[PDB]
Amino acid sequence: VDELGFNEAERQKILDSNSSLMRNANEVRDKFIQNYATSLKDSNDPQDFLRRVQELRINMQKNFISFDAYYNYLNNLVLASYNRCKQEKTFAESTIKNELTLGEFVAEISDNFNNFTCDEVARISDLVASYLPREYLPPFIDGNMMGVAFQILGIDDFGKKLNEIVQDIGTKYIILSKNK
Repeated sequence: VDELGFNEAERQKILDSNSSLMRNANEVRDKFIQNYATSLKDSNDPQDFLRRVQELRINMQKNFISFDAYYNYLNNLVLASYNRCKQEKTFAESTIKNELTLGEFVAEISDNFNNFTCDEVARISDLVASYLPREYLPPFIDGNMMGVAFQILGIDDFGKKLNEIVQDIGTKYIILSKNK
């Protein structure tokens, strides 16, 4: 049937189904940045920058900013995607007699799983990274002080957690793609 291969329509269903955790994420980021992080640009010096980055983190906590939610959004999405492809995968192996044709569908299904999930993790990864707004960074800041700011703002730690999710996508890809 033509409802196999983890279709754009099936993919879109998992986006809308799971879209609540992401509601207004860019407007929230934009507004938080505008109200608390523009002054980073006026930092006097490297440690005054980091002092302002600490205060930014404190303002993030006081405003209940939380990356943990995006963590859950991705897990839910990945799971839901896995659950759809696994079902598709079964119904193809229950419905499709030519082994090579079945490969067609097993490869399409898992390749779209790998790509749909990995792109949503990158989108979320890019959004979380933007809470250290590049456009308000003082001209004297290097990659190393950005590194520390990433760590003080919670971004570095979110990255780790995002890495575990990409790792599970990779294992779910293994499962879903299991040769014929």
